[PDB]
Amino acid sequence: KAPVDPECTAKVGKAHVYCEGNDVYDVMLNQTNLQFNNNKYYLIQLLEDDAQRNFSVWMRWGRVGKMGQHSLVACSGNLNKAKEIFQKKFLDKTKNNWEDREKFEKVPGKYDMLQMDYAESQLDLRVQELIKLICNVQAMEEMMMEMKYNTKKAPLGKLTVAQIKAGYQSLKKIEDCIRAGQHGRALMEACNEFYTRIPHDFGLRTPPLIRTQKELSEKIQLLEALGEHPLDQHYRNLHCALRPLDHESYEFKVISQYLQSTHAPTHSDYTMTLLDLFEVEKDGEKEAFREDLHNRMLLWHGSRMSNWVGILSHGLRIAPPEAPITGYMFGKGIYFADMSSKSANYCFASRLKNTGLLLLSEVALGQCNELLEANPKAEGLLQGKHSTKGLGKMAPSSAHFVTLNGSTVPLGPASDTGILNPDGYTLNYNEYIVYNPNQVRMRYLLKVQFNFLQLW
Amino acid sequence: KAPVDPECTAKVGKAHVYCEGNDVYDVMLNQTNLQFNNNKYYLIQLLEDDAQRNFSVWMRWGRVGKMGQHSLVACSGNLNKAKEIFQKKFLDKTKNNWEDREKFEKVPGKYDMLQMDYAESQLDLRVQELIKLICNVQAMEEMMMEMKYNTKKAPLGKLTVAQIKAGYQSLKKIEDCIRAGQHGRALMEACNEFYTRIPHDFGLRTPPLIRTQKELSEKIQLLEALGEHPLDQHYRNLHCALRPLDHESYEFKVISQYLQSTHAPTHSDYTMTLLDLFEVEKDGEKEAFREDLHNRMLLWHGSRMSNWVGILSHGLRIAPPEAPITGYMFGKGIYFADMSSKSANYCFASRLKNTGLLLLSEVALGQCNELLEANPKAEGLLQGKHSTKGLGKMAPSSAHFVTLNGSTVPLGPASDTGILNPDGYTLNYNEYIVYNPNQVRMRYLLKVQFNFLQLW
DNA sequence: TGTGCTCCGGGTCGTC
DNA sequence: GACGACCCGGAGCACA
DNA sequence: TGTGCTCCGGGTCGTC
DNA sequence: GACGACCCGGAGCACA
Repeated sequence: KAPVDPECTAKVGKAHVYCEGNDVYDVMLNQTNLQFNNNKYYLIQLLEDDAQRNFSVWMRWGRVGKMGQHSLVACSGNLNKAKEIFQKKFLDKTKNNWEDREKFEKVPGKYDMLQMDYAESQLDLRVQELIKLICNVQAMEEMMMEMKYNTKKAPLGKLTVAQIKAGYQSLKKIEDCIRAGQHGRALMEACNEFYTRIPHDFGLRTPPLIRTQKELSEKIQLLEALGEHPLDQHYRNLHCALRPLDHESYEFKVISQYLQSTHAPTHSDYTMTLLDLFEVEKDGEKEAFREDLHNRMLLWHGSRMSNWVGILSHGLRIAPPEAPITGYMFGKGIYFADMSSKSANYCFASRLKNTGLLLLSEVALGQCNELLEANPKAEGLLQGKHSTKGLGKMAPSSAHFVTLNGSTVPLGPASDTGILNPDGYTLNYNEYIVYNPNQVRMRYLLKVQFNFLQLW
Repeated sequence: KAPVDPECTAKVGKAHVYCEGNDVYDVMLNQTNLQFNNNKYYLIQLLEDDAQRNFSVWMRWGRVGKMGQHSLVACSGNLNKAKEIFQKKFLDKTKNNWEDREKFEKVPGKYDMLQMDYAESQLDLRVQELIKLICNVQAMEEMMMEMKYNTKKAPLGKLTVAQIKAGYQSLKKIEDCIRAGQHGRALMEACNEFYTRIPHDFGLRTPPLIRTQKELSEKIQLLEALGEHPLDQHYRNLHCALRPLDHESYEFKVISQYLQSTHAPTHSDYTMTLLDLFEVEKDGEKEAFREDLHNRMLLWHGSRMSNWVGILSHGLRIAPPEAPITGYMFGKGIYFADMSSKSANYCFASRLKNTGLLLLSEVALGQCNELLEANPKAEGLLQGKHSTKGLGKMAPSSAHFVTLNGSTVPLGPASDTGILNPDGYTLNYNEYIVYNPNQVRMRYLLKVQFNFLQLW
């Protein structure tokens, strides 16, 4: 059932992989160490000629994807010898005995072992063109196909379900220290294990450090390429409810007016056209809200089209303790604006793909700690207060405000606030921030079309 | 006729070295570079199975003496391919095409090619115990035997007469730059060629630089170990005549008296016993002598037992132009003493082998340039004179002199000369020197037994 | 007479 | 040692 | 309780 | 990668 390595031109078809009980003498090793530009494989087999009892040990090895060098060792009838040679080479390169291979343990600077495999829409059309954008469906398809027709996928052979399961472990090992964000040399420790357990053909090019979140996807599709309408069960996992809204309903009228009237004058390189409007209701958020706090406002939050999945799936999160505190003017937290164009800027859309989303959201502010200058330790300066508000040269005025289901909507136009920071950078526009997702109820999700002034 | 490499376990006996016309597909390469500790060999063969027309190219290689690694390449019936592989590898490592191998040329950093071989005394008993000492017969025998029973002699196989002929070329290449004396990195250039053309098993120990004259002999015996009583035809090559002399003949009486009376008082750690006395008559020396010069003296010259062959064979030579002028107080030349123990010191004999020789010799001095201090440029200071005499604190006095066949014998005892060098080293004893072998007639050859005062 | 340009092929180096 | 990559100069050539 | 001592066996390195 | 050498520490042991 385990084939004689087709590269052994001397015993192909004319012999078979000797086997004894539940113990098969055939193995594929593999080791990849980005540090040393190592990406090696080592194959061993124990052969019995079909016709006679002639024995021999076959050894192939080289870089993954190349066929490398070989060694054919003739043992004649001394099988006892062949099993020494086989197990000797196996101990040499694995540092694991052949008899306790069931309990294998990869040694750094030695080879891992590898188990080889020898063998209707239930949603409104508006929500469907939404999930299609949130999950990049046209991409995950044209790329899922590109895997199905990639030969270099399995350069050592079809892997086993178990083997790939280990692929997800070491892939998630990377996922976790990147969802932590630490590239502090633990990215090497973990990536080497994924390339090791999951062979890759890089030719001789040094293998990459898998950092971006996109690269993480390609692998998922890869691993899947080795193993309830789709759109409808994507929606389910979000555990969030998104409902179209009528373009004349009271909410659309007011959320439009808010989006337009609060588009800042200094963000004059584009306008916005509210293509569609969606309600937002996430599990456990109503239960968890701190509705006792006053100064509740419906406020904007924008982000790259690329990231709206995670926001709806696990909610609006805060930076991890790894503390990449560079642009977080007021410390790790959940930022909101009372100008639409302020948050639309963080959608980072392009002329070609010119439709980002915006998250209106009820924010229990409480009493605001109002600050001209920025202080990344601001969460500590509350001294009992419940939010922080960076002050801007411009803001909507209370004269023009309105209320929608108990939250204050700060309709434009914006107006000069006379706020100036003598010591340093003065903010253009307010920036509200809370440090606890319990002060956040995701209430509306705009889908916006961007219109650029420049032509190129 | 060329055997299938016994190390090819898969085709031994069951196949033969394919051959076409006068062109045989079998080769032994070899390269040794002391600089890089390289001592490698490379074997290629082209095989045809006896039974079928199946073809294959066999390649063995590694360090000389080890069996190394191998590559067996199966070509099936595509002989046209096999000859490519064979000739490809051959071009790869020789940088010489296989078709013009007859005109082979070793490239530095590439492999040389190797042609493998696939297949009563006529003298007085006193002169015989003399040649026995001059040629180290007991040694050249017990060592000639040690070669006959040295297996590591030919680690790559029996060489051909032609191959060994090249061994003598590269051996003499060393002989000449050591008979020149230059170790100025040309010893490497030449030695590498001898080890290359003549394989050696050093294990992994870095091969030696062959410097001493003894090492040169071992090789001669080696090369001979790969390819008219002996004593009587040794004598012949010297082209010098050595005749016993009676222990009561007038010469023995006077040469004794000279040897004893002129043994210096400060050389008091030994005495001498004239075992035998031999006349000396060398071809062309009488004809060439400058007998017109006055102040002819019979003077001593001693030297290591090891070197008496060369002195009698080519005469008394002078240092080559390479000018190792370190102990040559008065410039390159032929030195003599008028004290026996002065020259007996340069025999460098040991308690165990305690019999050196001494060369009495007629020396046409002419007018002497007499010098307290030494001047290695003294040959230039003659200004017409024909010899130089370093002055000693002690010398035989003319009162006690005698003449023997027209040369002045300066019989002892020696006496203080009151000679003192204010500026530097004062010589203990006279040191006569001439710069032309035509002022030298080798007349007598003493054989002396040394007797040590110390016991250990 | 040279200047581009590609294509081959060796030399060195890097990985196994 | 076995390959494969990589760098790089020279052969041959089109073109002006 | 440790101190010699040899013998084995891995780790590293060097040559092909 | 394949070997072989070489270095070196630890296991086992005799001995006091």
